[PDB]
Amino acid sequence: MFTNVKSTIRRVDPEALNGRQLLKVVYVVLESQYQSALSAAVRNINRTNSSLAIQLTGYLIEELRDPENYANFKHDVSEANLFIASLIFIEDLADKVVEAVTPYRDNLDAAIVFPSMPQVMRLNKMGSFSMADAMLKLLRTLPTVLKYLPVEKAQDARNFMLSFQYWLGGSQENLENFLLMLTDKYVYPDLGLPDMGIWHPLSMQMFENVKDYLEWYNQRPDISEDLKDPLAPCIGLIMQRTHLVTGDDAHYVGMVQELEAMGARVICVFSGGLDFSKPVNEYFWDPLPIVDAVVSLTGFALVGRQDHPRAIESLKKLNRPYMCALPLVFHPIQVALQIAIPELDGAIEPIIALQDRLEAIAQRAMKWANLRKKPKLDKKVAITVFSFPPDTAAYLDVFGSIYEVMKGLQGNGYDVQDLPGSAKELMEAVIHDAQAQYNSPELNIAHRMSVEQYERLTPYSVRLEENWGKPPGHLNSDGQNLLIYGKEFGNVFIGVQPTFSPHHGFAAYYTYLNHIWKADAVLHFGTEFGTIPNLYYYAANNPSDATIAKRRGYASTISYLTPPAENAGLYKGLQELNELIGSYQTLKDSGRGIQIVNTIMDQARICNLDQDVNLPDINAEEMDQGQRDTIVGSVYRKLMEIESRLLPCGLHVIGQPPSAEEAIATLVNIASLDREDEGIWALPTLIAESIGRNMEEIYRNSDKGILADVELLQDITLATRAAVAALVQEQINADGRVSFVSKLAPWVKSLCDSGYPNVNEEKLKPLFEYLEFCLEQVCADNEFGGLLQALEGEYVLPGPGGDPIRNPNVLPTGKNIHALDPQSIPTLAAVQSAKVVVDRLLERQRAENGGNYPETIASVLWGTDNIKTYGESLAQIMWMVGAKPVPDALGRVNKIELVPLEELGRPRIDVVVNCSGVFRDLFINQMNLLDQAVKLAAEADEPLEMNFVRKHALEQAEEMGIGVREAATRIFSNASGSYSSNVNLAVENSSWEDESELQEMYLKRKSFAFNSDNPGMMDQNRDMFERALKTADATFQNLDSSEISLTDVSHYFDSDPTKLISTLRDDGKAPAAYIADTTTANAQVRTLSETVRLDARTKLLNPKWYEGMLSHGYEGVRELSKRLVNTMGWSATAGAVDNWVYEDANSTFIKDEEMCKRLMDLNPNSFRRMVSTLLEVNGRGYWETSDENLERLQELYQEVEDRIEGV
Repeated sequence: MFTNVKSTIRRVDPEALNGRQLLKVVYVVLESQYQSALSAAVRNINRTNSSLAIQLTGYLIEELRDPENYANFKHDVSEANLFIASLIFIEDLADKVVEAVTPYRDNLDAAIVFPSMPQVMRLNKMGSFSMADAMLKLLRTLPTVLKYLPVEKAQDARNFMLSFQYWLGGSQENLENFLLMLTDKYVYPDLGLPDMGIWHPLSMQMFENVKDYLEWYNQRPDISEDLKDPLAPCIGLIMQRTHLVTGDDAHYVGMVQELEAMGARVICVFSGGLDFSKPVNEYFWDPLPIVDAVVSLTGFALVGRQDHPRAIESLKKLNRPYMCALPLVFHPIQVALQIAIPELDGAIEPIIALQDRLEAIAQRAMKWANLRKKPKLDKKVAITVFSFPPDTAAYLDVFGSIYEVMKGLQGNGYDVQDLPGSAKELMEAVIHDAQAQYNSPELNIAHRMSVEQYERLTPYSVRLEENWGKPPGHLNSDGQNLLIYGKEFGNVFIGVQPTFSPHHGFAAYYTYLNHIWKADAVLHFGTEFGTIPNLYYYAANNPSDATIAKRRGYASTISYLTPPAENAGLYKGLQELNELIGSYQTLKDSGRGIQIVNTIMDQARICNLDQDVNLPDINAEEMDQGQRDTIVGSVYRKLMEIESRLLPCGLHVIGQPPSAEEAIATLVNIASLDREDEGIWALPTLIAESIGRNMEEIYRNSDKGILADVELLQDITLATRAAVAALVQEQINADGRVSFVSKLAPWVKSLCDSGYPNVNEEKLKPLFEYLEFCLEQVCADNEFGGLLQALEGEYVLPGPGGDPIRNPNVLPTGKNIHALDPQSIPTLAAVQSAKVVVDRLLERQRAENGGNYPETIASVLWGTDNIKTYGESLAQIMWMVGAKPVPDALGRVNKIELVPLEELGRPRIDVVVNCSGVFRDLFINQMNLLDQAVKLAAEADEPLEMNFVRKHALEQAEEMGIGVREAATRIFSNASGSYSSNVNLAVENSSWEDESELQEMYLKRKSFAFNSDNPGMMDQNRDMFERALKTADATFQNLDSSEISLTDVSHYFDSDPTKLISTLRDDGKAPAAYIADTTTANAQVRTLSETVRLDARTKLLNPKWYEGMLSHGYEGVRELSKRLVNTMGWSATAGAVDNWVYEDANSTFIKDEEMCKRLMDLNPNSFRRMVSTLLEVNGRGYWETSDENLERLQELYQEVEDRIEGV
């Protein structure tokens, strides 16, 4: 007592309760320090806390002998909210404690036992928490316990660790916090109770600089020397100050512990603000970065309106992998709005107990860090190839590109052994005799896997066995072993998975890369659905798919350019006709201009242009002046559409960018679009302005077939092509000496030479400045650069995916491409362009239906076109029901309203909206707006003949016995987690008897109804889907681009409900099928037939297109069969394919004995597919052709099966 202060007082009461909640606390403890510190904390809470009072009774441990005392202890525990004990090691009395407590443990809101004998510790109860030097062991253990628990139950264990950290401190205010925290969280929950810096769960003080943190970190006795080493892997985490201040941070703690148990040094930064660049710039450096990889757990933009330009400059300085995990990891609209934001920051995404998620994020961050740590000549780089031999519009020469990547790797000190002589030699090394000259094509076996090795290393082996049976099955099997296909080239491994629950072979391949070959990175090409980094080379023009990869395969999506587009051109009968027409303005001077129009109409009829122009059977002589001109103008504008269509006619090799010359066509169309955001006008607008001419009036007069305006347009086009060619030629022969040739000219010459010498040079000045910049970005070679950065463990510059021509900022390529803020669309320009398209679709549908508006239009929505047009197609569906999106103060589109009928000037058209799975994934927020818009239309107090949504909904509501709003259900997709109608799979696998099977699985798979009134529940609603489709007068889609057109991919046809609707309608009528194209300044709304023809004329049956593709050899043939297989698709879904398309395909590729043998010799597998397709479209009833043509194909299929399979 001389040396240690001891109270005579056991019990502390509040003087006056004053209607406060009374907390009852009972302690038994060894140390008088802790007795008098608790008593002090209670008297301080009692004297100041305006809502709570605390009653405290207790005993030092040895005072529990007197039965006087032990009675009162038992009594006090009866009535007690909270029981505390610490350092109870007297076995005698430990049991006396347990006897008194365990009876009322059910009764105690909580009981906290710090290091005592294990009988007493068992009493621990803190919400869901129990037992299910001495003081620091328990502390340092508790973080290791959190992963095994669900987040609620981690939080209770974190509360016990926070309550312990308080006790150890031992301060009067530490203990006030301990009592107030236990009261807030476990006793009376309904009751009140630095701007940035560094945090670690184990230091009770936060740090405000790096040295203070590292100082503390190295002085820790409970870690390895490995974590102290500056050579150690260091991983940055970012979090909101909120969760630290709150103590709701268990998942933050379990993360830090997981990174440490794997021997990562960890730097958690925080901020109460929304500029996480400040903490990043301060604490992830000192100058050099001190971090190998960042994992943001903010689930925000780095810099918040979000500011991406600053965040990008910040993350490029640090130059490390940026990973982000949404806190939600630890509804469906807020998830799709959230995940989108970090993607614009260049984030990779490493995404019941916490274990899975923590372990996943952890392991993936290590592998990204390990990309820095590991030396170049030890790094192992798997490259995986899909569907070789071939039985998206990637536009990728795969083996071409792999070769360039293997060379690039060897030019940069990776261990590439025995790099073959060419792209073909590389292919020869993976697919032995791919060409089937001598023997069967067969795949180089890179390793045989015994069932022993498979099942041991692949833990999920059994979960595949359900329907693929016992390993190794019949696929990628010799009979005993599974077969890993590829060829090792030292530290590079070029793999092949020809085929895809996935079978044992598919698992086995990824088991080899991960656990046996042990790759440090894998590189895929986007042409689908472990811990190693996952790199995709994805087309710059495919943000939507790229985005699905970022979210489904933990991916980083480096962009490559699609081949430099060429004008499709004319050929054979179409060139001949362009000549006849070119001679019509000369033979009008000769007063002869009658019999030529008869000849023009005849050649137009041979080209089958009679289906695209109304070509009445009337001799020219029996027609006036006006309508002879109009017949030519008509045929000539459709010839010019074919000639001027801008598409790629070949494949891309990664790292081999277009020359300045092959970039001119691309630049022509770049030059042909007004840009308000760049304050410049389209060269064609200026050329038309120079003649006092509105370029919109010309387009619409060209559409009408007014010959004068067709010639004017073609003239202005040729003018624009030359001007831009002059600029490109000037920059060539100024051999990169004058850095910007547009600011010194030969393009005012080649405008005057063209015959337009009044082109406002003020406006023209900056246009050609832009074009020259655009030219430089097209020609950039950053593609191999981006893969290097990723493999070094640097941060890849993010950029927008999209159409280069409509948005040149998609250039240059070599970037981790992103979609866009789903709340930034549609824009006022997209909305305005939407109305023009809709007005045009309705005009065309009335015209071919006695002037009656359609009552219902069935439309598809893709993510892809709405990314590239800032929500046009989406906005078209809004305009149909007479609704406008309402952007808020901050420019976010998160509301919608009806437009009054006055303003719409026609009735509200009803809608069936088939949203792709991908549209659902990116833009469920727009699905929400569309469903809100439709239901306002149905509820509207408008005459039914002015509002078809409400006409239909009222009728369907009565038949179905439901409310008008529930009956107005028109927004549909795949079930949550699903994609496509699977009509693409059936048609690729020729595995379907009749159209009713296709149509059946469509109705099963696509009838999941979005509901703005319950967004989480997307239930199947096939009754409503059928009743709505039943009412459809027309089907409608928007073309992505000329490169991703109707025949280039299988998705448009997979979503096509045209024949489905003719089946469901009691009157059996096929809907009119239309396809909008807004890729050029001249928005067309074509028939599906027109559009299929235009693809046939520009792609499959175009020499420029097929010879361009065949100039790349093996993979050339693959592109040909693709357009023919996708053409079959349209026969099955629409019947939109003219018989001549199939005839001409057979003519060009089969009846030409040269071309036929050429294709077969070049690629048997793809040629076999071309023959199957033509035999199939006949076999099914879509192609009528000679018995002779079918006999040839039937032999050719036998010839090529023999070559491929042996005999």
